[PDB]
Amino acid sequence: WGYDLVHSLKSPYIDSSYRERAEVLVSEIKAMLNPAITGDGESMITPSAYDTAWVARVPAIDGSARPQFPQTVDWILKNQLKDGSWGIQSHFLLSDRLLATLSCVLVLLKWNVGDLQVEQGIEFIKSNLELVKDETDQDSLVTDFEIIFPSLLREAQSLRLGLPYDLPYIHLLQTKRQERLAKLSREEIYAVPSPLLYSLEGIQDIVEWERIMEVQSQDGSFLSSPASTACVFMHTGDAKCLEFLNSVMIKFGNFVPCLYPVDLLERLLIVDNIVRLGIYRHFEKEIKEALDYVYRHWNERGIGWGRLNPIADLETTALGFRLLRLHRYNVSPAIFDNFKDAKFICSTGQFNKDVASMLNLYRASQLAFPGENILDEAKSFATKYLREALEKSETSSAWNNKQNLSQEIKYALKTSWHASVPRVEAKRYCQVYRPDYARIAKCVYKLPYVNNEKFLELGKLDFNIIQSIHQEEMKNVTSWFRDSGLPLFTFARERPLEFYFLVAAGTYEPQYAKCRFLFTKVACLQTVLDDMYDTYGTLDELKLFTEAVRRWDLSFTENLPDYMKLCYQIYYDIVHEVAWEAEKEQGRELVSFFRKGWEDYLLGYYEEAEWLAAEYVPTLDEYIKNGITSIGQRILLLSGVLIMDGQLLSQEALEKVDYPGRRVLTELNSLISRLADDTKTYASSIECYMKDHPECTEEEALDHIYSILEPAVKELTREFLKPDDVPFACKKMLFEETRVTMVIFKLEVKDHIKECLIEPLPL
Ligand SMILES: [Cl-]
Repeated sequence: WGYDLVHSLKSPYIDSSYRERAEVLVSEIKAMLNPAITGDGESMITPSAYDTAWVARVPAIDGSARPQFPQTVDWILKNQLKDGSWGIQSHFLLSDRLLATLSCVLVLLKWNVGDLQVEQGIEFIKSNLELVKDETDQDSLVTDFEIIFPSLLREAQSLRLGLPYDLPYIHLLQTKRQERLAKLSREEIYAVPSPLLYSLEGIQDIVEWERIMEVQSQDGSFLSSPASTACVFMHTGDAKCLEFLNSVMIKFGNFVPCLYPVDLLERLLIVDNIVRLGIYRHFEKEIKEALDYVYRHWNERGIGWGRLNPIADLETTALGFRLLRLHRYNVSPAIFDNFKDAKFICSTGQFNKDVASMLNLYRASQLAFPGENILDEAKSFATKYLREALEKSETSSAWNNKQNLSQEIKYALKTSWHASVPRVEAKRYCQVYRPDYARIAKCVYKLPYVNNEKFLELGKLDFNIIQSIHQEEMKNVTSWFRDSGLPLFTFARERPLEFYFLVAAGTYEPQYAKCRFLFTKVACLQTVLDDMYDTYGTLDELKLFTEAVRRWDLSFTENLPDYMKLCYQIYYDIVHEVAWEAEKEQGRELVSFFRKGWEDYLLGYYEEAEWLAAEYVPTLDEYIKNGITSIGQRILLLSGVLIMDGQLLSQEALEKVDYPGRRVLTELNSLISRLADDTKTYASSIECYMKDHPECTEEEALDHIYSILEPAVKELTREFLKPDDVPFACKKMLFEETRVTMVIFKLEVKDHIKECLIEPLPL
């Protein structure tokens, strides 16, 4: 590192024009999202050729021999792909094409039209069916393919279409249909809404249409599926079914999607992606509007992808729980009881949906507050589920490989939400986010409001702008450092950038330059004080230094060794500079408060020094007591949090996050830092406990230190997210410093500096 490999950086994105471009992107994104969150253009989703064909089957309600929705037939006739299939051209999935194409072929035949589209579709189905040698070739399956396709193929067979009904793969599908059906409770279908309502068109022989209405959605759909609803309508003539088909046609014009609406899931996927790309600070108003709406529909029974689903959806529910809690809404994890039996279920529907559900459960579980056992249990289950998912052949299908599913899953399992570097996570996500991401349900589909070029464009640009601003700040940091006198203390390693990284990688916003700078000065001072108290420097010297600390008198340093006279002078300057800035920002007297903090820190350290000089091993209690004040995280954290531009902290408000002796944010951070440090390194908490408990072994002692950490981490999360009248930026600054610390204590300190501060994203 050093002055050199820093003043050599040429921050290209520092120019005001880049930030101005970012603001145009922000404004375009707001305009793009408006219909989805405040307008009526919600649920923007691509066509389903398959569902459109089912809707096209509905005969005119006036009894004439034509479709009730002739525009759907027109759509079908006009949207066949070059290869004779129907579907999304950008993404080829066999089961999707197969299903949609046969669906379209059969409806064209019904109305005796599109004779040429029909012979091209048949050719495609027959051609592609013969490329499948075994199962490992079938690729990822759209929802309920094994059930629907054989029965569609039986329909074709009665019409005597030139399809290869005898292929082994076909027989295997019937076998798989028979095995899913065997385990189906038929009586339950009519009483309790289930996932099979999404595909009634595939089990027409089984369903008693006269009893199926008790489980119809309030909007008249069957589990939000147009195909499935169309089918029920053709058997029952039920008016609410028709109203639902009408509302979807009115909305889309001449086609239908495979799910409607998707108002809850879509809103949550937009927020999720904005948050993960690191660009959330530009969209506070939109995120609130999105989540407020989700919250309105949040209920004890969970939520589906749409607000009128008669059953909850784990994917949407787990995603909603996490985002809502993350944004300080009051949500209870008892919500996850809805997905239990007797323990959890899942692993029932189509693969990608199941994996997505467990990924979201895994992530949601990490946001646990104290005493939320159900979340510890959810984590356990999701982990096992996902570990097992990697061992499955489906995970390596051509489709999932194209999207790097296994990578995503592995990354999720090795990634702790608490032990994460926020700037680094955003940078990585900018590298994984796909503007043209395709999802799977009854057919392949996209949500353009969630996955688009603009998100990524802003994601990359905003990241680079922020980073270049930090590069300039690092120039000031290293210039200050070298004229500060601190490099003269050769018994201590120079780490100015490592400390800058610690605050900047979480508290990155441009307005908090001063907070980052002062935090960095204080951490630089501290590393020298640390090495002085525990390594360099005798007890008698330290007793003198500690006395001068009590005596805030520069003139008193005459009694100190030379190296200490200088140390005191630099220390005294830094303390009062921080204090002056804090008084400036806060409008209150704070020099007394800071002096009190520094003396507790350094008196705590002298005590540790005495213990060492005496080969004294404290009890665990007195070690903890001493260690959380002696580690000096508290005075370091105050040196940043009290100088955040525009963030006002009265004494009362400050006491809610900083109060020695209480389990508030600064105390928990101190505690977590001390103990996470001992557990990484291993005069420690381990050895203290083993003195306290002569019979206990080492691994017992360690496990006990973890038994102290895990609850502390949960308390930290609650204190952070808790609604209160403390400026959230302050609370977030304390929390993020803890998270970056937790990353540090789980040669790569430098690798993180490179990724985060040095190298830009390619544009
Ligand atoms: Cl994709």
